[PDB]
Amino acid sequence: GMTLEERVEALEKELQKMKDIEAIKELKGKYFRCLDGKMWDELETTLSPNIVTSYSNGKLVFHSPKEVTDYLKSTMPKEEISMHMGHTPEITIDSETTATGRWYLEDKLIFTDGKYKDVGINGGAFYTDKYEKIEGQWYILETGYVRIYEEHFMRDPKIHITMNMHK
Amino acid sequence: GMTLEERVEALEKELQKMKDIEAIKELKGKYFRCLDGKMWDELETTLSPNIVTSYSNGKLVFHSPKEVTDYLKSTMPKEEISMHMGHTPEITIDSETTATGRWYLEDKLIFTDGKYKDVGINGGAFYTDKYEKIEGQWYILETGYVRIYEEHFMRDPKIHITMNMHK
Amino acid sequence: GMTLEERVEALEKELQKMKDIEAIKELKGKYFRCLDGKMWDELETTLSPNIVTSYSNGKLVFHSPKEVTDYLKSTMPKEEISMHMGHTPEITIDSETTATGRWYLEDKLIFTDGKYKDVGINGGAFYTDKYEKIEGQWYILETGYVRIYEEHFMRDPKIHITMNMHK
Ligand SMILES: [Zn+2]
Repeated sequence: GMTLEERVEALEKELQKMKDIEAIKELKGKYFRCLDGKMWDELETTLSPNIVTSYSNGKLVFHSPKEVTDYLKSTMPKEEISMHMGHTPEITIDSETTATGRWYLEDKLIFTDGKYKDVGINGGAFYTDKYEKIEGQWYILETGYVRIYEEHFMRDPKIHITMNMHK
Repeated sequence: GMTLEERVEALEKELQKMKDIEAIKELKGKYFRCLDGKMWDELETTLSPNIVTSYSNGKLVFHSPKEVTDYLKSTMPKEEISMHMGHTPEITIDSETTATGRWYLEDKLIFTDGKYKDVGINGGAFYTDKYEKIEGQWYILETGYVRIYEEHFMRDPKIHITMNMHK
Repeated sequence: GMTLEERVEALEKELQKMKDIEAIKELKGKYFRCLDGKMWDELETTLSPNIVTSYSNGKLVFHSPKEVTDYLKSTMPKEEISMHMGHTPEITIDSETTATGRWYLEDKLIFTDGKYKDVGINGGAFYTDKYEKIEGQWYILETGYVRIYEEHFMRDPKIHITMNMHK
């Protein structure tokens, strides 16, 4: 049998894992919230300085938080309402400072003014993320996904958007 | 270095926080379930006796669980199917008896009979809640949100609602 | 006071409950992922050997993982895009090896080819599950639900599904 000190040490480490998992869920919650509400400075804080991830089906690859936030902002203008809704996460602590997470995303885009007015886009994806921990704080390091489906369509003009945090 | 007793005491407190967080998520799960299934008496149990929150753009303010439940019920009759779907929470334990939580809501309303038959309403919101703990039980104390968007529209009559817990 | 050894033993048990809850959430995450992505062999691993659950309004009852997976597969062919999206769980550890969970499901079916092309089905449900633990691993034992609503409808042909993991 193990000593008390040994059992406490075990509890310390096991609890740290549970704490790290909550922190990662909280991280990803912030990420979506800041993205869909276009608080770009805040969003930048969720990203590792060592970040490397890609977009436009691998056509574009970015190497810092600045670079990524700048880019997302370009694809998410005022005219575009975004909802990126995360579900049923599967988080795994790979080491004391690294982790992997799967997420299930429903997404929804609605254009209100500008050149793509009334265009609607809906879909789903299985994201897989990598995270890393730096000075006691978790950060997103890599994000990749598999598309479940994507549908593009013209919305009915007779639909009235009665409230909008962006207009 | 800390003593064993001190390290245990730390674990006791740190684990209590993790327990409180789960309890709050469970609370909010019950809240949505009871709201969307119109079990009003059950819903009343999720609310602090000391509750204070507001509605109709701050025009209406309620001061007890009775008062609030009564009100929600008035805005959620049999004729109205509601789905209030919670995502990616960010919970913070502010003290041993208080907490703050952010939630990401997609919402969906469908009217089946009555004066607004075939009306559909969809939206999203970033809720921010305050919770408090009373005799070992968590309760909702304040709820507020920012609307992402709200769309009102007429549904196609050729859609058949084949099942409905309320009719 | 309780002794140190007693306080440690308490922490061991209380933390195990929190660990079990995370495992159950992860389990259900896998279940949805494998179902919607039609990885049937993987899905079979989420199910207790002692599983017993029913379908077609109680008309059909299955007694093993093989039997169930076989069945779901029959109702979920390539032609049918499925999204079963889980929300706001309420998990309760009933014993060291059994548990109960409530889940809030939004669901969405879209048929792309075959005899039901362009048919769309949307709905919601309050699932209630039973889980059991076998050789350190959690498994789904029973699944049942209450339908919130179900809507069937013909989709507009002018909608382009631009991406699809199944085609
Ligand atoms: Zn959702």
